Amino acid sequence: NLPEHWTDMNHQLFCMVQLEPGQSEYNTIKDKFTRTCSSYAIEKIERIQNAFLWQSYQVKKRQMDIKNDHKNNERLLFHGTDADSVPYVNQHGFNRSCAGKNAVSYGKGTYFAVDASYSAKDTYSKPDSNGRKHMYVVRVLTGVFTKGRAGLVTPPPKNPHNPTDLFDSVTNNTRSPKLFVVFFDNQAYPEYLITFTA
Amino acid sequence: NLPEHWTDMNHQLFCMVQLEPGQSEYNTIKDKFTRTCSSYAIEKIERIQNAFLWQSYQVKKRQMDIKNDHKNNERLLFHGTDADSVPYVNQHGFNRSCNAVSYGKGTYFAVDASYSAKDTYSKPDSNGRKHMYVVRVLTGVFTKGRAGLVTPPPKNPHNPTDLFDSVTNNTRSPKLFVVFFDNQAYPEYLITFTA
Ligand SMILES: NC(=O)c1ccc(OCC2CCCCC2)cc1
Repeated sequence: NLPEHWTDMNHQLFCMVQLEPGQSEYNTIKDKFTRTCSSYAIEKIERIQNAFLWQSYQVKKRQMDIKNDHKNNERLLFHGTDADSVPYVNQHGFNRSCAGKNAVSYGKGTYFAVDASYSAKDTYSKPDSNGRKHMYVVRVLTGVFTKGRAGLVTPPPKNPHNPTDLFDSVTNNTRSPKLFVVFFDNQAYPEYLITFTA
Repeated sequence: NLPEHWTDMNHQLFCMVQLEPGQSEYNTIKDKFTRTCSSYAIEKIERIQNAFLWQSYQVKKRQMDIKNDHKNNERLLFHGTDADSVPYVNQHGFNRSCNAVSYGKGTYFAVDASYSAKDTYSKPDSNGRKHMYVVRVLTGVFTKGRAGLVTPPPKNPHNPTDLFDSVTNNTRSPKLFVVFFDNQAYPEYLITFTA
């Protein structure tokens, strides 16, 4: 059930795995980050191996793939957060109940950025006492999306006469999406933690 | 792995199935309600067959059974709600983001149907129709709740991420439980009733 290239956790449910520079797995994340954050420097990249979060996320992905009748439902996005939140996110993922109000709100949910530069703002990846900034790389089930609105506590219906048949996520702009908001647990898998500095 | 007692859905993933009165299943669910709501009038009882919600719930159950190293994590509880919320709950289950929240910002479930039968929860529509779910809830290991909780407290302040599974008003003699995560509750039956 767990991915075959994960480290053997021998009966453990959770591990953070430090990646090596020069491995394709490290370099792809570094390249994705540096595309918009070349003024910052990466300290380390850790692969998050969380068996329970993976299981629940992969069930939601299978369900969305069935429902939407295509496999274009997942995006790899960024999430900047404070040092105090990292232990919780590593273990329990992204909790909308703990989410900050975004400077431009498209709904009351968890925000994920297309560009690492957005998540790199001190407002999100708050520097800790040692000047370390923290950004997740996240598999997000964006699915079918529409432009959000500040009042949303769930994605809006696709059709106002069928209020329970929802968009999967919302965005700031459907033609040029730069942020996505999700409103349900296990719709986002924290896959890598980037620790970085100025 | 859909439950044996579900009825065939012709390759669909969601069905509300009206129960036959006088058959074992209807009688069992009716008895749980009449223990405390014998003065009410039951119009019908529906089995909620929601394959996706069941799947996500059973994954959480298996995880909680592993974490707690036992299978005593599930309780059958009641949830009263308004008619306008019923379609949402049938399809999507319980959402903490959707009354007093004295034990935390989660979804509330009653031990007694009589508590859920209060008009504040099971709001009567035009014709006096009231709605109450019978819910499978992963209460697991619980502690006393308090106002402002967004998740259950930690079991020990020394491991802040190892949480209680739910909170209650009273650990010795609980009358309500609050859960704070999606897919910790499966709406199993919908009772439509009047006072
Ligand atoms: N929807 C329901 O059925 C339900 C709703 C609320 C509930 O307890 C809430 C109160 C909060 C103040 C102290 C006593 C308990 C139990 C069940």
